[PDB]
Amino acid sequence: GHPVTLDDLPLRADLRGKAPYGAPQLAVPVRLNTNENPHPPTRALVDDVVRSVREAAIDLHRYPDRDAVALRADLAGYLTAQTGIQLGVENIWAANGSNEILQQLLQAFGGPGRSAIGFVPSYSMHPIISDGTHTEWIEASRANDFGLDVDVAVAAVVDRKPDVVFIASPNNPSGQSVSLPDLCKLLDVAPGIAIVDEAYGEFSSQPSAVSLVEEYPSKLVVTRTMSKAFAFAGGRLGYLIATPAVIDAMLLVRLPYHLSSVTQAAARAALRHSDDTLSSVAALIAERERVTTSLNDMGFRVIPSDANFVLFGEFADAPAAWRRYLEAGILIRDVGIPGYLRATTGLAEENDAFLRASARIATDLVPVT
Amino acid sequence: PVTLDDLPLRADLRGKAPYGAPQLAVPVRLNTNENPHPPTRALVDDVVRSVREAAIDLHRYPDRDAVALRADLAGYLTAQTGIQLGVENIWAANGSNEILQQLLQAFGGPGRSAIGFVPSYSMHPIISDGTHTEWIEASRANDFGLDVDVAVAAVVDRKPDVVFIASPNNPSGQSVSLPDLCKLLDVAPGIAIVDEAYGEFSSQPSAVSLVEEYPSKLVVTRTMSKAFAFAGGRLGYLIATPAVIDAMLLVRLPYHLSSVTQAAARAALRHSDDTLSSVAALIAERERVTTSLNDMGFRVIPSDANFVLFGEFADAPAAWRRYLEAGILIRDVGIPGYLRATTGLAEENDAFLRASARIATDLVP
Ligand SMILES: *Cc1c(COP(=O)(O)O)cnc(C)c1O
Ligand SMILES: *Cc1c(COP(=O)(O)O)cnc(C)c1O
Repeated sequence: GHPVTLDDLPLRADLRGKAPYGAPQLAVPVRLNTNENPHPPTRALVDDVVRSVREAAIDLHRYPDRDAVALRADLAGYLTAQTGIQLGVENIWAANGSNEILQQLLQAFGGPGRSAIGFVPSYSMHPIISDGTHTEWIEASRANDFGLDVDVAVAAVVDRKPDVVFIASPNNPSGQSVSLPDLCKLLDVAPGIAIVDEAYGEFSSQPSAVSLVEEYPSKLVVTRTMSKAFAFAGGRLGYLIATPAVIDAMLLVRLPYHLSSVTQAAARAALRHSDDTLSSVAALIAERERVTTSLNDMGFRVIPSDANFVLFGEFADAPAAWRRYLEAGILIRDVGIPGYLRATTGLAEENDAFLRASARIATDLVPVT
Repeated sequence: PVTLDDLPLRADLRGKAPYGAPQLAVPVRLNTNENPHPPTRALVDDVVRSVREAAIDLHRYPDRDAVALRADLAGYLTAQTGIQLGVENIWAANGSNEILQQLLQAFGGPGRSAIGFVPSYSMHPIISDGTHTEWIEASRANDFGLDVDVAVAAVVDRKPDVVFIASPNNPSGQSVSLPDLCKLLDVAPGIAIVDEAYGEFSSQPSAVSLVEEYPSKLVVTRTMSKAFAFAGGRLGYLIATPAVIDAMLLVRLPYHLSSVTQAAARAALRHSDDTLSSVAALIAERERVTTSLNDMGFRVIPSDANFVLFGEFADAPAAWRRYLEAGILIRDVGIPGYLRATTGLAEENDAFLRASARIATDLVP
């Protein structure tokens, strides 16, 4: 007769009529819509991953190291070297992407009866994971320049007393880092925890927010990923930096053995080539400034970025423009900001192609006053 | 320094301890139900080669929907059970743990409840708790098997949104009969999750054959951690009507399954026949252990898996410590008078048995 549908299943009412996350598939020539490193791993990196996976592969019949100690120590070491801030294993917690880190953090510190705040436009997954963990999502507005409006942000935290304060720095999708003084103002008033999502920290010209953990150990958690600068999006590894008591809190919410032996071994291999991979950052940053200068030169408004992408406009109709970029063979991202789109910084050839299409597409800019 | 108490942790996480036995140094480990046979060079080479291929593009995000893996999973289980399954019917995640978490997210959670029939699997209450699904218990029979009248009555009475059934059961090893299963499915108002982690060991048909009959209710879970000897890769999956997969897409964290995890697991599946050729030998060992334990005075619950619940100790935790002192690590599952011994290599079973001969003197007369 009729196959059973989702309507026929006893799904939660609060999940009814919702669509799954994710843009539909597209294998088109130029993809600059997810903030991936465009430089594939080097042969030497691939060999080290492979050798580390081969080593662990002989004991696949056994459960992996539950607490992933060696990985966490290697993350501590990388980040110590990277920021001059002294960190060890006990300050680090890892999981399958930042997504899972955020989920774990909201289970421990948000969840039912609790709330989280974001300053918008910011990162799409923050409200989605809040929703997923049944944490109330609250919004306050960034400034007209897309940067933080710190008085508005502070007033909202004071008024609403959210359990979790989200701050993305460099922000996605505008690319702007939050100044440390703005950060400290929020930290001062946040009553629960603050999560500073430093997914783009490696690309940024200002100190890591890990420098502040010592100053705010009962509130501050910093998150990083291996998905962007580290060119390890395929391996799904994110981590957090905090006071050791936060690690104990993660042990209460994490699914035991969440990190596989394969994943732990591969990530360790990626970290042993950190210097090799992060050498790119220089070139990507250069390319991002070349793109920015060229778009500016052509009459586009471009938000200055501290990350590996660019938010730019102002289109009279941003989705129409996004469709035109598509017709030219360029996949960039519509992040739901009226009049703006977000273009990931790619290989030179890909950026050249983005710019060539933008030259033609500049005719759909809002006319000037 | 700040402690966990000084953090603004949820009130309902206070007083809780992290899940997991500390990973101790002992010569014979028979406390987690892993397959004791390491992978062959043929399997390892395939995994490595497949991961190398995946490693070339680690800069890119993986297949979101893990399509080829799910289809291979459907191929395996089709050939295994004779029940025609497609990619349509399969969802995979990082272990049954994440499978269970996702199911509870979609079908359990705040305001809703789950029931278990005890003693059974420790992670069912833990993942219910973790998803804020209320946890309800009804007792199994004295023989550790299901008491179907009590189970059915508790489901009718409490109208749980999720009914957990472990089959074969952990820790008793007992499969739930198809008729008992059908009685609970009939009364279940929401969904029933049949956790079929030990299905490869079981002498009875998989519950997947019932999905056709209860498509709006029945979800079956399976794992690669046990018979499949792939615990280290963390890969679990469910089998259900295609609409349940659509539900999983609403709760899953996008890109939850790494490109590396997908390639490794697909490689392991290409060697399923060879890996699973140990099943018969493991069962033979389990039966030998059972007989030997019986001959020494122990009571052993008949098992349909790769372990044995046995007793009756005057002091089961104390007994667990004797085994430990004797070099043998089994599992205390918190059942007074009983302990759980995984079936391992012949040598390991002999050592367990050898220790069991002296520890027999601690048995209730
Ligand atoms: C891309 C991005 C991430 C990365 O998520 P993973 O799960 O680590 O891939 C995290 N946070 C922000 C703000 C991002 O833009
Ligand atoms: C061992 C076991 C599992 C396996 O869990 P994974 O997360 O897949 O390793 C699942 N269910 C039961 C009842 C078990 O005993």
